[PDB]
Amino acid sequence: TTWHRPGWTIGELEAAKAGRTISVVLPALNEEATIESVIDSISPLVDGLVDELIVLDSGSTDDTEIRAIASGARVVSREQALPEVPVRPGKGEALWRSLAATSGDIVVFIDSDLINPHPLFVPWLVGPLLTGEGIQLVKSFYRGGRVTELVARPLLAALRPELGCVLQPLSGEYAASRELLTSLPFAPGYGVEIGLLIDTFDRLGLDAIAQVNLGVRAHRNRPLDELGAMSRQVIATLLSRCGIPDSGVGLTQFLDYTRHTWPVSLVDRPPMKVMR
Amino acid sequence: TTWHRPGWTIGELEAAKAGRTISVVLPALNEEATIESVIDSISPLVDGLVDELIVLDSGSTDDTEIRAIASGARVVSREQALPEVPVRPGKGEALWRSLAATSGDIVVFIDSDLINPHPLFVPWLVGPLLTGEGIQLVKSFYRGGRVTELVARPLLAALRPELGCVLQPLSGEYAASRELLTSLPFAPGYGVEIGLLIDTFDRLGLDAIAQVNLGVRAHRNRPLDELGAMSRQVIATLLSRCGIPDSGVGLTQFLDYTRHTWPVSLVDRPPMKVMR
Repeated sequence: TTWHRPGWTIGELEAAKAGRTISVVLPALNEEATIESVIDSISPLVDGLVDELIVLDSGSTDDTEIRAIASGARVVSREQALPEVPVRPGKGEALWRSLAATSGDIVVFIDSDLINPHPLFVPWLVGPLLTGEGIQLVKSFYRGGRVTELVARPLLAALRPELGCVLQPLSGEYAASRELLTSLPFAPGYGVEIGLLIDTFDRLGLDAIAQVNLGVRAHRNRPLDELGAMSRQVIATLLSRCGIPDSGVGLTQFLDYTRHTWPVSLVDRPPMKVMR
Repeated sequence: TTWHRPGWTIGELEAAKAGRTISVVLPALNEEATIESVIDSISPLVDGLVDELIVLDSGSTDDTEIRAIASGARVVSREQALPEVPVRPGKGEALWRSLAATSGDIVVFIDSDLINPHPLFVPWLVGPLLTGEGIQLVKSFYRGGRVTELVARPLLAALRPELGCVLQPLSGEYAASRELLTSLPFAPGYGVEIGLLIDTFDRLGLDAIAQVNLGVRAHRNRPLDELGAMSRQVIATLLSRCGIPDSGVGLTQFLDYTRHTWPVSLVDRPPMKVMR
């Protein structure tokens, strides 16, 4: 079920909640330039469609936290989200921890590096969960995605061709039921999105998954070497889901030449349910 | 064994041949703009260090063949290289066929899409084969390689971390013994380079492999979608070498949106030896 153009009104969607709550999480690591625009794009929904909004500050050392606070957002460190458990690096750790710092029946993730995101992102993502049947996960897609098109989609075609129809498997913008998310392990680092998608599919099949058009995403764009490490972790997570042993050996890069090895992790966090 | 700066003279290298011959192959599909510069970069070696030079025209429909002929090169179609066998599409087919159209003890491959290549490429590549011991394969590297850094090297780190030290595993510029090449299967399409590298390693280990610095490669650069299909075949070939089953399902791309599926092949050509 793919929406190329949503149309629900905020008021329709709110009516459709039927006692269900909605939390929104913005994970953030050093996004001082864009965080404020993102928070402002969503905060008008708070106390209405959105019951709760947090910024999960993931170790920022710039002005991310102060600017987020000044935009009226509740800011939660990785440590505060789950203080009994020492913090590991990477995005996946942050999202997993964010489940402990929220209580919505529905959880929405939005990356904090978006440049002026549309204020209907959140309504568009929750639409299928609210008005559909059996949808537990909603992915975004949009209109240059080097990792997505060179790494994730081609590996999916190779190893889970059934997910070939997912236009943006690595998309940082998505929503899901708490019941699903707290039932799934969380891959480390940049592996978290692909892991959630494959795990969701393996457990519930395609009928539990939707994808919605958010139009065009401005963000961006990153250095090649950081993409290398990201790809490595995506590969590691994807191979693991396909029953394939990963060496655990980090990508090395040669910058004569000097060498650098990036970390990779083969350790998922378990379902947040076990932490109950 | 890695050379960051070769220094053999053409005359030293020629002396070192010791009865061994050298063939050079330029595979070409629609490279009318660059082919002439490449042929000219190498033809001064002919009847000296290089005993034989061919262009393997791989179905070009531009002026590639006429311009190559006008540069004094022997041009060989896929059909002429091996006429008893119907032609399949893709680069790997062309290189495999080129073994039947050459007779050098040493074979050098140079892509025909290079912009003004250095005239010492060929001497630099054959150096380790000529003056080394046990080298059977020489890869080039150089000073943006999206597929190499996002797909091939990270998958190698995952599945053959021993080949992590190869800076340009997908490089189209390399040399090898006929004995090796005619003993190896040839992967289809864009899988051919990675297949030869992994097969070489699995059979002879690293000590049979060298890599040499050619400096800087200008070529280039391609549309994202063509890179998608290339990555898919590289993945398919690499998974196969690692004992991993590939779906055989082609990458689909969505250009509302229209869909296109690119071909992928799980069929290698066998060792050219069997064709004897």
